[PDB]
Order: sequence, then C-alpha cells, then structure tokens
Amino acid sequence: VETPPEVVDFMVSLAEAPRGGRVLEPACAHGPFLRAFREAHGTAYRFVGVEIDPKALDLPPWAEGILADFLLWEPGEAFDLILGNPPYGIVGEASKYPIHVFKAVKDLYKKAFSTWKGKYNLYGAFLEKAVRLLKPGGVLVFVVPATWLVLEDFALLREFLAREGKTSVYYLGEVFPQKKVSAVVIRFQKSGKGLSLWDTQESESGFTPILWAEYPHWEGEIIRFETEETRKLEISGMPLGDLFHIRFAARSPEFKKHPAVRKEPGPGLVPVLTGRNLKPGWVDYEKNHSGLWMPKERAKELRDFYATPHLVVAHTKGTRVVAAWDERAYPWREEFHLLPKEGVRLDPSSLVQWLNSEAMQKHVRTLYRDFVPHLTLRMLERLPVRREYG
DNA sequence: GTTCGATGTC
DNA sequence: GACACGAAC
Ligand SMILES: NCCSC[C@H]1O[C@@H](n2cnc3c(N)ncnc32)[C@H](O)[C@@H]1O
Repeated sequence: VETPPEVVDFMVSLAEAPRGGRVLEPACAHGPFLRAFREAHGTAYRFVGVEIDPKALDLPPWAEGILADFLLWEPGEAFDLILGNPPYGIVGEASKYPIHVFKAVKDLYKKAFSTWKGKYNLYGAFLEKAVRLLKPGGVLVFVVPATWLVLEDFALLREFLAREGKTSVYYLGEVFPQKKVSAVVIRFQKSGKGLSLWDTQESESGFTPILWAEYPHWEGEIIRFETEETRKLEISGMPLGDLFHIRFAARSPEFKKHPAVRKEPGPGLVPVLTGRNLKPGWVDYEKNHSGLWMPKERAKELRDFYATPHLVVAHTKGTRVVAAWDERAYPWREEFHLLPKEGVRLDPSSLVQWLNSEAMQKHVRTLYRDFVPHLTLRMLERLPVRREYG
C-alpha cells in the first residue's frame, strides 16, 4: 500500500514543526512523508522513521531509522511533528483477521493502550501511541479509515483525542485505488480543545479543505456531516431508540451448534434468513443464503423475540435504511430486530414506509456518507420518527 | 449479547 | 460499485 501523491501533499500542507524540531514517520518503509516534508520545508529538522520490517526500512542518510514495533517503542524524547499512514487492520486469527501477532504481543498492546476496545485496530493504536509521543503543542497528521468517526470500538479513542488536544478531521473518502476503505486525514495538535470537521475537493495541489462545521466543546461524540436539514429532522422527531429495544440476530455459530439446525432443506424446515432475504418493505422467505435450515417454531430457542412478528432493519446494505415487518417470524442469522418498549403502540406498515422513504435514505447518506459499510446501532437508534406521547 | 472489515464477489 | 460471518470481547 502506497499513499497517493495528492494525499501526501495535502497532509504535508497541514503539517508544522519548529526549525530544529523532531519530525517522525511511523511505519515508514522508505519514508515518503519524511521526504515530502523535507522537500517542502527544507533540511533544518531532525527526521526519524520507525519500521518493523528491516527489509522495508529504506531512509536517506539525513534521517534516523529505527527498527522496531512502533507500538512498543519508547524513545528518549518526544516529537514536534508526527506524520504518516499507519497500517490498518484488526489483530486476530488468520482465518478471519489480517494482522497476525503472538498472543504476548497483543497483551502488551492492551496494556499500553487505554483506548483499546473490542477487537480494535492497529490504526487506533497508532493514533494513541503517536499522541502519547507528542510534545505539548506538537502536531500529528495521519491518513486513516473514516470508521473511528462513528464506531463504538473507537469511543475511547474519540474521548481521548477530545481531552488531549484539538482535532481537525478532513474527509477524503475512497482515495486508495482498488481499496474500498473510506479515508479521513486527522490533524491533531496537543493543545487547546475542540473539533473542526472539513470536507475536501480534489485540486491541483492535491485537495482543498472546505470547512463544514465546528464543535468547540467536543467530548468524543460520534462525528457526522450534519446539515440544516438533518438537524431540523432530528429536532422535529424523536429517536427511534426511545421506542424500541434494538437487538441483533443470533450469530452463525449459535445456529451451527443448535440440534435442530440442518445444512439441507427438508420437511418442516425453513431457511435461516440473512440480510439477502431482507428487502425494503418485504422479506424473501424462499431463497436460502445461509446454508442453514431449521424448524421455524424452534427459532425462539436462539432468541425469544424470534417467536413473534417484529420489525427487522438491515445492517449490511451500506448507508441505507432498509426495513421490513417479518410477518412470519422466521429464524434470522443477521440484521437488527426491533422490539417495542413498554407502552409503545406501533403501526408497523406506516413505520416501515417511513424508514424506507427517500427522505430517510438522504438523511443517513448525508450524516454518515460512506465511513462504514453498514447502518450501525448508533445510527439506527438516532433515526428520527414521530414524537410519541409520554 | 454484538461487533467489525487497506473485508469479497463479480 | 451494488450488495453483501465468525473470532473477538
Ligand atoms: N506507511 C505505509 C503503510 S503501513 C505499512 C508499513 O508499516 C510497517 N509496519 C507494520 N506494522 C508496524 C509496526 N507495528 N511498527 C512499525 N512499522 C510497522 C510495515 O512493515 C510496512 O512497511
């Protein structure tokens, strides 16, 4: 993975250090960011690049190279500027996750990083480590996925950044050819407070930032592209989450270990449904996408809520709200299952129609763009619906 | 109990 | 680019 020139040039344009300052590129390989910074600002800095793979470290004589795991590296002195493109990926078993480290090393990461949460990600660890390595007033400029703007795994990271300094986020989107990742640049300075959210446009010099919104009192809340229209709609209604318990489907292994589940159709069995069975306002009960079948009546053994008809909302159709009332109460292996709270009196068809509306699709696309390939729980619970009495 | 993807597929 | 599962906690 190489960082496109326009991205490097844009990041360097945001970068700042005092003359004689210490400039660091983590995960540097050949040090494209060190090289670009030097080209743009000249030679009067102390340049350092840290690389775990001795075969990849390839810095000119004017830079100090360090052969180490950046996440476990303890330099003698802090830095004025840290810039670069850290590795992205979840640490875990190779059959399922891309980053492979000895268990002892993962334990060491968890010990080191106060922001480490859930499965987490190398890029979040790199962000925390870099902030920790910054002098007061120091600056970090990274390109990372947009997922930390909204995901629960990054809640402690956002809160950490909010209390450690001031943050600017510049949305780039899908800028790495033949990678699906939607990217942002983060410029964090280890002083002051607040969040500024920026859009970008491609331009000759790389990208031109366009200030979108300012949040001077940011405390680590999810970051979204709000507009007059999204804000008004949220104020007009009430949160969907205040009317429904939101649960997720039982997972594939739960079905696999259930004594009534089969891998072939047969008398008295129905397909275990997935997201590919959910459509806007209807459910395809016929087509099997899971490879799994079971007696419909026994689905309640996996989750009690499978016993009765209820609203189902899609998780993996991108930044979209796709909803249906499952009138048959089938077993599901995927999707959100919404159960009305005490005293809520719902008209399902009316709600389904609203959730599936163009206005709702425009709403979520606006707020969340393409940061993640899902509608998440945090997004879903905030969807505006009619205010309900008491 | 539920989260996440430099996801993959075509 | 439309449309999408189990290891991890
Ligand atoms: N900066 C370009 C993308 S990140 C890929 C590079 O980071 C290096 N790398 C991966 N994990 C690292 C770590 N924990 N510490 C330092 N370098 C790392 C890889 O060897 C590779 O050269």
